[PDB]
Amino acid sequence: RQWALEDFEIGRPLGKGKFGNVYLAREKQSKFILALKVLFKAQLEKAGVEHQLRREVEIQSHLRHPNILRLYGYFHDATRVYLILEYAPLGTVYRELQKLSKFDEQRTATYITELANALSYCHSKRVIHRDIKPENLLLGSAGELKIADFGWSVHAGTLDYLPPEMIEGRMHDEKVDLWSLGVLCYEFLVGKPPFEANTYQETYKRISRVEFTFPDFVTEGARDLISRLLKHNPSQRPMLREVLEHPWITANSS
Ligand SMILES: CC(=O)NC[C@@H]1CCN(c2c(Cl)cnc3[nH]c(-c4cn(C)nc4C)nc23)C1
Repeated sequence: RQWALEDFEIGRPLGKGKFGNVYLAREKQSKFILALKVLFKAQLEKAGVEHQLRREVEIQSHLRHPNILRLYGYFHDATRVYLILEYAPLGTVYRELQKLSKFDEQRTATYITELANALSYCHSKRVIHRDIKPENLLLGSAGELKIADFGWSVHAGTLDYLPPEMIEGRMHDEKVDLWSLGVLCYEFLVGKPPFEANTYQETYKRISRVEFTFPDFVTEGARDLISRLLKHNPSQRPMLREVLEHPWITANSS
């Protein structure tokens, strides 16, 4: 199905980035509500990201899972490239995080469960996300989690969510998402990433040395899971099944 801009009525902007803006939109005939990502070919070309975008589309349009944001298709005109995406009605976990400041163990463990399932699927098709962060986590009509960017994803910057093996330029596989999963679990419970610093160069040393601390209110069950996920040695990180059956997950998820 080849598309065109004239098929859509454009609504409010949902996000304004440098690559481009994403708007609420409605296809005219079906009256289908969706999200339309508008990128500038010029702004694209001048950065040479024209490659992985094609890889982003190629990968995302093939993935079908309830916890992964769906890509319906795309098209381009004379001057722009448009990405037609599933619309997540409840916004980002990011905004949810800065409203509620922190999450309870129930909401946290539920997000981790949904995330692990989405990743397990992604890993089954040997796709790693690499850029798993709260602003890439969207929420569905039931408040379910939906992973939602793949513009820096491939087959097997901002340091906060990256693993030591990735920042130290080394070799990396599916185990990098397990690290990110731990960073998120911490952030969900605490309100900020475990390795947050005021400089890039300092966040680098925190990650490279695995230097994080727990505030008093983090329970042992959560401290244990996080400590298992945040291992410098990728091989020592738990499999997704082991995360899904962790006592603290089992006790608090839904
Ligand atoms: C920082 C930031 O905005 N990140 C999100 C990107 C922008 C829109 N994106 C969306 C995409 Cl790609 C799809 N659906 C969305 N729904 C929303 C939204 C935001 N609010 C406050 N309420 C709703 C509903 N956003 C999107 C991705």
